Amino acid sequence: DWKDIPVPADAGPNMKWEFQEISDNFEYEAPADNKGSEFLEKWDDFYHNAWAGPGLTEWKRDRSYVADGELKMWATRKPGSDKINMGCITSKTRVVYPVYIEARAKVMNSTLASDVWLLSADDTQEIDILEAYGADYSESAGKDHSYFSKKVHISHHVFIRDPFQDYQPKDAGSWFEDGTVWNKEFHRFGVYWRDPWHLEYYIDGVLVRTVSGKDIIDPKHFTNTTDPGNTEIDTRTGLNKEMDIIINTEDQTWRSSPASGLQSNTYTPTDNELSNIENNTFGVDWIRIYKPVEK
Amino acid sequence: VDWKDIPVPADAGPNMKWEFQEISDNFEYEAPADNKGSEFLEKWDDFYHNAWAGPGLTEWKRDRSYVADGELKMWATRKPGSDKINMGCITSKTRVVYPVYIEARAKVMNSTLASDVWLLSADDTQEIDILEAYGADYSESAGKDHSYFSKKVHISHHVFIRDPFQDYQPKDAGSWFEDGTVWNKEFHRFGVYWRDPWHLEYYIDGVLVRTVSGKDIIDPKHFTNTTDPGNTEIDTRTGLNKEMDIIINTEDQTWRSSPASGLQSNTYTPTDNELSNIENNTFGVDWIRIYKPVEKL
Ligand SMILES: [Mg+2]
Ligand code: NA
Ligand code: NA
Ligand code: NA
Ligand code: NA
Repeated sequence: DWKDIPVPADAGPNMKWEFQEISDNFEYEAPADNKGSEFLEKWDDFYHNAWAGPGLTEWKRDRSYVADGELKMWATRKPGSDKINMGCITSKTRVVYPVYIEARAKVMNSTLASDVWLLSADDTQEIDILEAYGADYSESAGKDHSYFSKKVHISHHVFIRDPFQDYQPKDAGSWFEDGTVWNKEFHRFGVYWRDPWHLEYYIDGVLVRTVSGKDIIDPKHFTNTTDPGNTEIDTRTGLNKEMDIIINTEDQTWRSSPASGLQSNTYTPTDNELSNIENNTFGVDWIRIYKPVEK
Repeated sequence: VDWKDIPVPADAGPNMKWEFQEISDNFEYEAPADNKGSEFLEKWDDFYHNAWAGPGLTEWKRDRSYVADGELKMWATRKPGSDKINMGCITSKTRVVYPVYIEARAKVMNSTLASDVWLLSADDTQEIDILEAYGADYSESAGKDHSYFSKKVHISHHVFIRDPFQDYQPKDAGSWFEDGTVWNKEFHRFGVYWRDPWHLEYYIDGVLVRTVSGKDIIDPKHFTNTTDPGNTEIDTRTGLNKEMDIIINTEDQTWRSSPASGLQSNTYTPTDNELSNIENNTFGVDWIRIYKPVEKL
């Protein structure tokens, strides 16, 4: 049972993990165009503002649904356009450290991103639990896509919005690779957001990455309460803000319009690829959230 | 025993060790009150962290601090033609931030004035009080025995909203440490491990006397929210995250020289007779040492 599975992070001395009721194993029916009350008590079937998404993405309420024990989400071409309509849902309740959040999900066999992530209300702080481009092959680029099919991006962002700036860790360990082709099975992707300066990523119950300390979380001081981006002044906040849980798929600009201009580095679904619906359906069996509490 | 050889009582953690910071000072130079000189001035400004001249009857003065005989020293005198009291205040020229252990060896004044070693953010919203103590045996202004306070060390922290003004600190009984010691008789060590924005440990003479940990005690009212301060339904609290100036001073505080009650029996501030004893109104700090935890190589 999903609640029998141990949480792999360490709750602390004389602490245990307490299941949060905002968790969801999607064992109800929620038709795409009429979600119903069970879905809507925990989830909104859009992004947390009216932005319809990055690159060719045009998020739609009716591109998410739940059936057969899973949250499901699929992609179709927007008629008369290059855009792709796609699913996006957001939690109605926010989460904050310390918290362990884990999704059992099956990365799409698609060049589109399959995402489970966290985002603060003011869009300045982000934790990416799963961001993965799972296709075996890409017709757009005309190449084997196993460079990406075997990788899971595990990361976090801090932003300045006024003029837009974006930081994330870029070291090699931010892309986890086993030999596992992620699209073949459901896997568990989790994060222990322990405090503003410490993140631990777990895949299938195993610690795969620790992101700890100021130098890697916010070296450019984008989280300064006073004068963001100024490293002479330290009023850094770290990842402190409560966050919405977001599950979506995305066409991202660096993929559909790559900086190089080359078709060979352009990874986005052709119409032929979109005609296979299962390949472009992201499935989440469950998402569970625990908080550490005193024994 | 050497100030740098004394073990730091806070635990650096697994695979960590304590690294002495050069902004520490054992005050083994001369710095005349009215002309401090270059050794003092590389580490310290001989005033508060802005131009504000202090609370209550306080009127801070550059020339009421000095260093001599191995000590930072600071004294109080009545302002000519006034009830106000001229007194010392210095602040560090470099700021500190968690994780950090900061400890002063200091002798609390035998005076109703506050003897203070504390930390304060540049924007005045966040404050950590390592030592705040009112050390007099007796108060001639109140006409009573002052041992209620002479045996207490206030160890605390504040978070503020500037507009409109709101002040939160922990008010439980443990925020005033008392073991029978009369703090004004000897130099003692007063330290804080500011470990992270939600965790403080207070050490006196190398012993853990108090731990202030968690959101419910550090900022239960959400004064450190980044958006909508004071709104407890929204959680963007930062805790004690902001880098801070080190401040060492004495103070006449308003709650003492003009108490809420309006009563002379609750009024604790020096008379002219008491100020005439210079030693009683001289705060001495032998040293202040600052360590940061670093990974062992
Ligand atoms: Mg004694
Ligand atoms: Na397991
Ligand atoms: Na399920
Ligand atoms: Na002295
Ligand atoms: Na000294």
